[PDB]
Amino acid sequence: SRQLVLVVVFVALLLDNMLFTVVVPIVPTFLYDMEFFLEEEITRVGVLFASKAVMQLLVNPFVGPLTNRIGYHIPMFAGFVIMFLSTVMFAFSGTYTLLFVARTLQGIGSSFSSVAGLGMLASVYTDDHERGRAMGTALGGLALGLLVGAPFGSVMYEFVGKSAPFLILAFLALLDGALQLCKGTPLFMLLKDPYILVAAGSICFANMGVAILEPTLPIWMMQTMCSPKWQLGLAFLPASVSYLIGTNLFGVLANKMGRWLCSLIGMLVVGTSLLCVPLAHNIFGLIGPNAGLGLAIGMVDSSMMPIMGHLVDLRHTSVYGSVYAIADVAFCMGFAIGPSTGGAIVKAIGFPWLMVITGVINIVYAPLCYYLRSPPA
Amino acid sequence: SRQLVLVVVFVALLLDNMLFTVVVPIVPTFLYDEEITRVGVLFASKAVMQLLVNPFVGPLTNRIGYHIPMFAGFVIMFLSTVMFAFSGTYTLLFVARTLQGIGSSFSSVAGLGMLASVYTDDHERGRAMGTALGGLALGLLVGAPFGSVMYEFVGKSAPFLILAFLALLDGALQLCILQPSKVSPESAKGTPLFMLLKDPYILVAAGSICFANMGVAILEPTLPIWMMQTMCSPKWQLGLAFLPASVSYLIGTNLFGVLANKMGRWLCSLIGMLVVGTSLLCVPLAHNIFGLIGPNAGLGLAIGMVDSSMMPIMGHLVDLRHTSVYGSVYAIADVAFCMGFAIGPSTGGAIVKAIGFPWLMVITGVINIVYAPLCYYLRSPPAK
Ligand SMILES: COC(=O)[C@H]1[C@H]2C[C@@H]3c4[nH]c5cc(OC)ccc5c4CCN3C[C@H]2C[C@@H](OC(=O)c2cc(OC)c(OC)c(OC)c2)[C@@H]1OC
Ligand SMILES: NCCc1c[nH]c2ccc(O)cc12
Repeated sequence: SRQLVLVVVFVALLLDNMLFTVVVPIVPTFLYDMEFFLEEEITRVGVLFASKAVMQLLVNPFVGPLTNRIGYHIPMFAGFVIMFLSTVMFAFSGTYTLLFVARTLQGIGSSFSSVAGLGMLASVYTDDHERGRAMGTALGGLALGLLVGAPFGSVMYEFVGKSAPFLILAFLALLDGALQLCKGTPLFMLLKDPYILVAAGSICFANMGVAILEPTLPIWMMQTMCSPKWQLGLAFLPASVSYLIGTNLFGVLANKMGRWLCSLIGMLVVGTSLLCVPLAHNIFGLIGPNAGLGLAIGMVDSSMMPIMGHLVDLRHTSVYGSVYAIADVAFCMGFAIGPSTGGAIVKAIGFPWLMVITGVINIVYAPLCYYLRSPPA
Repeated sequence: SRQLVLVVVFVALLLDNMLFTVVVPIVPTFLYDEEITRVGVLFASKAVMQLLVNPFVGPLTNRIGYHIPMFAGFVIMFLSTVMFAFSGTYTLLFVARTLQGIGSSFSSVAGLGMLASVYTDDHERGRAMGTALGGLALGLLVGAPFGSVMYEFVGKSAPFLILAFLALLDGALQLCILQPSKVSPESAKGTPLFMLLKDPYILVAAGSICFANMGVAILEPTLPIWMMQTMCSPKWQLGLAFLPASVSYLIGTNLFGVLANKMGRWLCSLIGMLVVGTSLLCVPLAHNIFGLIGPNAGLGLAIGMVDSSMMPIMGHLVDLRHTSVYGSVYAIADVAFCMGFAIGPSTGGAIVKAIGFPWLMVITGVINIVYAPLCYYLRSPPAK
């Protein structure tokens, strides 16, 4: 039924973001467990975190003709196979080499599942009005999975073991497939104008703060904070709660006070939050700056997503998910460059210099948002 | 007696800054009985001369104390206001403005130095400067309408005669409290100024003050011309358009002088520079007078934040690194103030005719924004 595809797409996006967030506080702690010095391993940790983003990067365009040739269900189903294999590989992983392959399959399955499920949702709903509601429900499921995943893996590692949240995620995925078992202006012309490129760089630089924080904040915590091993994923809860509050709030506020002002203020608070992050000497210090950073990224997304839609609509022709490809290129850009470059930058210089560099980059990029106010064509 | 030094500087900056803004709506209307440029050179005569006397005023405070410079500032302000009251031509009004400049330089350097010296606790010192800047904000707030209504009703010399009487009362108060009759040299030999320009920290703080006050100082000469060119506003609203900046500057300087210590000086300066840059960014987007109360109030709050944060941070730096002599650093701060006040009004029309007002606002705002993260350098400067 029409509701069935909605529930399977909701579950798929939920589990995908859950895997993304659950991999975060397990890898550094798993690395700590075996060697029983992370400055030498941090660069490969960053590469292992960016592998999914880079593989997704090379795999986005190929799904396009593949969707047309063989429909939408089969790419949706194969996404299941890849993420189920990635989940079982994550739980049984004992070697770094296996984990890199699992991250690569995670990227493949995430790209396949996202594109195929969004296309299937577009195909099923042809009423021209409920499509937006269905997309909103799917994105709400994405945000909810983002909120839930980190407390899942962090709490359920030292309490009921290491293979627990991956096995439970695989079981929930198996419930997903049982439910599912029963245009123009290409993106490489839409990157041809300075306005859309500035907006994409805006979203990429806004998300690069959390992208660079994810590989390095847990290792920073075990090196100075001495926090308990169950608290690492809990230490990112402000970045999700404040993100949800900010994204809901600024959306009504955004149009009254201008989208460009929202984006500029969001980048300013992103830079300030990243600067204020490396001074905390205990976990309660991180709640302020991390909550501010989450609210900032929520403001930036809620201001720049409609401005990207307006920019695509006013000059070019957009589709149901034409804005999807541009933003995801920024997200994969950040999650491939920030994690990869971050290991080298923390090996060469300290983590505080990394945070200062990212904050300064956001601050200097902040004045460029004037370019988007009333653009012409 | 530690509190009685704050009330003196509270009234010294009140009267001297009163004559700065009262003369603004009284000189070009009086002279009327290329011409705009000669009028604008009147205003910047204080700003140019005060910049040069400042390097000779700062080190002078070391060798004679702080009382005599403030007494001389009282005398010079008395002479400047009296000469303003009677002079009725350009060459007679230029010397009066330069005299007001020299008096303002004396009063500002001596007052900020004596507040820094008598207030030793850093959090406690962060409050005297805030209230003194509040008195300054109230002075520039009441200066313009005072001169306007006095010139409309009671005459031209009367707003300057009353200022002379208040200056006489200020001199009596100074002779009662401070006793400026002897030259007292500071026991500690203060550091030379040109070593202090080799400190990155002092240069960054002075640059922050200079860029914020350049942002405020560029706006005042250039805003009313753009107003008449674009919105076609009646003349009576011109001075009222800048009132929220003064009001917000007073409120912000009091409030953030209270909390700059709890919230953090570097974060206060950074947020203030960011908000002043953003406010100048949205200033040339106003399509009527009602759109300017917001950004102007934000600009005033930003400048009050940056001023209350960086005003005691200079004393903090000079105590953490250099010797405990405060004349030179606050002389540099007043130099930054006067440099911003000097580049603005003489070159405002030239820059507007060259590139345009919105591009000037964009340039100043982007300069403030990119200079903002350099204030993170002031988080914890190492000691000697
Ligand atoms: C991880 O997986 C993601 O990459 C998602 C998130 C990335 C990032 C993040 N990661 C964290 C990990 C944490 O634990 C350590 C803690 C906090 C965070 C935060 C806080 C900040 N944050 C944002 C998250 C949001 C998701 O993006 C969308 O919701 C979205 C919205 C849209 O418009 C409504 C779109 O347009 C239709 C769209 O498609 C282009 C996507 C985004 O991509 C799917
Ligand atoms: N130093 C405070 C700058 C300033 C704030 N408000 C003002 C009003 C008028 C003026 O000439 C200057 C100002």
